[PDB]
Amino acid sequence: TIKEMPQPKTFGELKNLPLLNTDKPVQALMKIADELGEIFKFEAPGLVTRYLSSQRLIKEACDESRFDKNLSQALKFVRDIAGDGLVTSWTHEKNWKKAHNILLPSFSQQAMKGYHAMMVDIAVQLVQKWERLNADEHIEVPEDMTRLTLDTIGLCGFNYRFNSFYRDQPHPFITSMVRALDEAMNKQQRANPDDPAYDENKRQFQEDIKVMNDLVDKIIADRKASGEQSDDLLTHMLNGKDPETGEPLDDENIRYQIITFLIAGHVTTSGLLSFALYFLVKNPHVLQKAAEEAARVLVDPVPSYKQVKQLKYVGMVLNEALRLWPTAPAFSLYAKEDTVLGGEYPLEKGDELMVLIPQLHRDKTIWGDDVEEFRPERFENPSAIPQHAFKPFGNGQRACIGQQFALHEATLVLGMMLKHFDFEDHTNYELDIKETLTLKPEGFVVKAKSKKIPLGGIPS
Ligand code: HEM
Ligand SMILES: CC(C)(C(=O)c1cccnc1)c1cccnc1
Ligand code: NI
Ligand code: NI
Ligand code: NI
Ligand code: NI
Repeated sequence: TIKEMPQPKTFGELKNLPLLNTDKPVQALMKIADELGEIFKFEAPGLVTRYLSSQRLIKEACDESRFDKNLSQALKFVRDIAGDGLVTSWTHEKNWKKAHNILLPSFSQQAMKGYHAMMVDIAVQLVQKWERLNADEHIEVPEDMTRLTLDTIGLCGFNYRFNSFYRDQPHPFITSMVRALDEAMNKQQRANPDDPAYDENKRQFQEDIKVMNDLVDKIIADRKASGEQSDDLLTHMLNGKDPETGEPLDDENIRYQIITFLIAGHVTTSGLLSFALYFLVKNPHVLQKAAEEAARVLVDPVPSYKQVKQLKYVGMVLNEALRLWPTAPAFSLYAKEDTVLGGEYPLEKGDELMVLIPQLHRDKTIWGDDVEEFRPERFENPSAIPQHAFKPFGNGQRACIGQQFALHEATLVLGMMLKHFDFEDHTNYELDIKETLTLKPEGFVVKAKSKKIPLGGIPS
């Protein structure tokens, strides 16, 4: 049964473009979904896409034989930063599967066990940072989470210490990255991108890329004059070869993956931890139930790998935070061939789809009407959830390669946070979600009273 697909207001030649003229476009989209329903057509000068919001339509979109990963307009712009790295490369593109084969061992199970000791190294620094604050001082939550997450991927991934906790301004890499990513997001609303009104923007962009590449230069150089070295993500990135082709990555594609993992390896994880701590202070009974598990499981000066894997309610807290606000709010898909979606919406070949993940996670036919409420108990049994109902990490072979990395780090750190501190909503923070292609609550500050529980010595 063919259906006519709804479409919001069109402003003439600009079509639906002026609707996304906001600091918060994803949220503007979610409200559009609330009016228009399962699916709606969205076009602008350039191309057309279709935003899905129901589990009914998305589980069909997640069929890898009917649909493949599409680079949305945003990704096509991010591609100017990350090139043909794992994130911004097409599925059937040369360097994707090549690097997918080379780098997947770096996120294997015994790769994770290797990262743990270093993950704790940074986690301790976060705790001690807070242990050493004065009585009056506030904790800027997303700022410090970014320090932790960036330093973790920098150390675990490349054996490079950003030393973010030795700076009270963000690292030069961060500032250039945020500007470059904000530019990619801002260029979407740009009528004539090559209008000289944005020469000013293109000049700052070339500079931010200079700064970011200057750091990749440091990482590769430090590895040169080393002799340990040894076996991390950069090691595979430099020496590994694709089994199917017997080829290593270019001198060029390597630089793209480093930039890819320096950005992707922290940008969304920082948001998750921030959203988790936000919901916890806004829901104190949840906070204490998780604080108990933290105190119960973590019985040593430093958490072990097994102990992190036993923080089950904490993991649920993280998953529920990812439900309400997936810090990677969307991914795109294209029809491999002609097909029908849900037996109602006929798609041509190459037609583009957008998975609106926060609205998917609010599907009342899956979760009930208490969708906006923060109950970690939804995930107390994983199998209870329909397939393709919970998609904070993408789908299929294009799903997040660092999903376990993020979740292990986030659980470990949140576990130590709850073992060592109580938390006060010092400002009664009104949630203000900042969008930079990713979701993150800005202006969020808390206060921590230490439980005076000692730490220990860092492993290896
Ligand atoms: C809460 C944390 C994270 C979230 C919510 C998240 C989300 C996602 C999503 C939605 C995708 C799909 C992209 C698409 O389909 O267009 C993805 C892919 C990817 N992510 Fe993550 N991610 C997280 C953490 C990480 C970490 C820690 C790393 C690296 C250490 C990472 C690196 C990547 C890479 C390289 C891809 C593309 C891989 C491929 O297509 O072969 N992400 N992620
Ligand atoms: C791919 C995705 C979703 C993303 O939107 C992205 C990628 C690079 C820079 N900024 C955002 C992402 C972001 C962070 C971690 N993994 C994936
Ligand atoms: Ni029918
Ligand atoms: Ni104060
Ligand atoms: Ni340079
Ligand atoms: Ni190896």
